Amino acid sequence: ASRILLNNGAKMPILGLGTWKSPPGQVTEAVKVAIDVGYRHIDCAHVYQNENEVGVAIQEKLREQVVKREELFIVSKLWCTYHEKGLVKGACQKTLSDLKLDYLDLYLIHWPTGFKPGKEPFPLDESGNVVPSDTNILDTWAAMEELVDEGLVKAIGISNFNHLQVEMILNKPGLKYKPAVNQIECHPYLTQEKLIQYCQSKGIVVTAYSPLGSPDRPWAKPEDPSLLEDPRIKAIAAKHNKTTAQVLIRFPMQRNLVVIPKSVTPERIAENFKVFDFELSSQDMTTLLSYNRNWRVCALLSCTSHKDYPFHEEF
Ligand SMILES: NC(=O)c1ccc[n+]([C@@H]2O[C@H](COP(=O)([O-])OP(=O)(O)OC[C@H]3O[C@@H](n4cnc5c(N)ncnc54)[C@H](OP(=O)(O)O)[C@@H]3O)[C@@H](O)[C@H]2O)c1
Ligand SMILES: O=C(O)Cc1nn(Cc2nc3cc(C(F)(F)F)ccc3s2)c(=O)c2ccccc12
Repeated sequence: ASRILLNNGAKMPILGLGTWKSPPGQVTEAVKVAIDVGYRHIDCAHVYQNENEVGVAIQEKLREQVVKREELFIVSKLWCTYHEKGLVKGACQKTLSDLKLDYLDLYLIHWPTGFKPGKEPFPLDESGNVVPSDTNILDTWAAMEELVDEGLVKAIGISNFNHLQVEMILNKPGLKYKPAVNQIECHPYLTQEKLIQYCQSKGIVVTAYSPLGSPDRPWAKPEDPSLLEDPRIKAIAAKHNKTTAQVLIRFPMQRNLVVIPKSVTPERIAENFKVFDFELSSQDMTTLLSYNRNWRVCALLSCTSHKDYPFHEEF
């Protein structure tokens, strides 16, 4: 099926469009093309500095009568510098304003780490370290809950949380809403078997980000592994007369994950959606899981001393 049931009763499309590193000069057209070829889920964030332009595209296609708001599933995330209770509603309302929406379908705590409040999204000290804020995960969760109760968002969730951090929330006395989603990096080099098992056993939906290995990530090194260029995956793709990207997108769908590949190239936006017409075999799946190397695209070294850094724990 094309959508997965969340803990709030709403249905979430399992295939969505990613928007990190989509420039404002091209993301409006990306989203318009996306909606035209069938995407209904768009993954956004204030830190991506392009929510206005995403909002332009959504607004235009509503006006064109291509889709209705109820048909769309729009996600954004609360950035690290806004974890203070008194800053959360404002941050959410900035996102809604920019996206020209009156609600979000899902709002995530982007990272478990709070950063020093201010205009700078990555506040560093003079020696390179991120400057933390004195906020904690549960106070931030409480403030996210408030957004549901005010109707600004229909569901809340988390992202880049390890299983101990998820459990902190689950075990919160007087919890109001359980997280609906944990969005994490996931691809054949970082297969996340244990955290996926944990989350699914708790009734939390997992979204896989960077499913193509984020080749456009700004800190890529020539020597890094390259998923789209892996000859082993290319051979699985050839067998199915599909591209490597289609295989990489289909792989998490068959693990009962949501997946959010990013592109601003119209041909690829279309190509990437054409993944509901074939199945990977049991052997394909096994083979792709075997490529795990615990290799993360997303893990800023300047944050490794933060008290809440998520990736010291095994999972
Ligand atoms: N929660 C978080 O912390 C977090 C972190 C990272 C990412 N995410 C979300 O997940 C999304 C996906 O991750 P990502 O942007 O890191 O990377 P990704 O989706 O793994 O890879 C995107 C890269 O692949 C290229 N690409 C797309 N389709 C292709 C195809 N069919 N053939 C060849 N190349 C193709 C894109 O190029 P073009 O765009 O130039 O076509 C871009 O360079 C993000 O955009 C964001 O929405 C969330
Ligand atoms: O955020 C995205 O969606 C993409 C993303 N990822 N990263 C790598 C990061 N690694 C982190 C690690 C922590 C940590 F929790 F681990 F401390 C906290 C925050 C971050 S940002 C970035 O540096 C970044 C910069 C601008 C826009 C998007 C991103």
